[PDB]
Amino acid sequence: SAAKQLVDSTISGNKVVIFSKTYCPYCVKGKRALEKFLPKSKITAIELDGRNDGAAIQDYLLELTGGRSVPRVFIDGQFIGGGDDTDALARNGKLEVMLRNAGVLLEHH
Ligand SMILES: N[C@@H](CCC(=O)N[C@@H](CS)C(=O)NCC(=O)O)C(=O)O
Repeated sequence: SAAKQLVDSTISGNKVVIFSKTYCPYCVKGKRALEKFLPKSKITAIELDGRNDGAAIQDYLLELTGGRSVPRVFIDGQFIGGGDDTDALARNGKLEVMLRNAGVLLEHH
């Protein structure tokens, strides 16, 4: 399907992806967590309240990840969870490890 192809191609073609809705505070929280390490222009935020086929994309996200809710965050193709999860991973060091492994974050000393 178009929705499946969109999601698969997006997460395999972009290192940091957040499927989002503009109005959702969990999406905002996930974005702010990622922005501690990366600029906005390196975060691929797909707004499913803007896309006409947003519901179809959420349906595929249920198939791929186990849930439909936004956000759904992917690092180098790996689903890492929603907004609370992404914020927790930012705080606990694991997000940085994933971003460095993905080649989009340098060590800074
Ligand atoms: N605890 C979840 C909450 C996510 C959530 O429930 N988001 C709402 C929007 S505030 C949602 O997806 N609603 C259903 C929908 O938009 O389909 C997280 O951390 O991401």
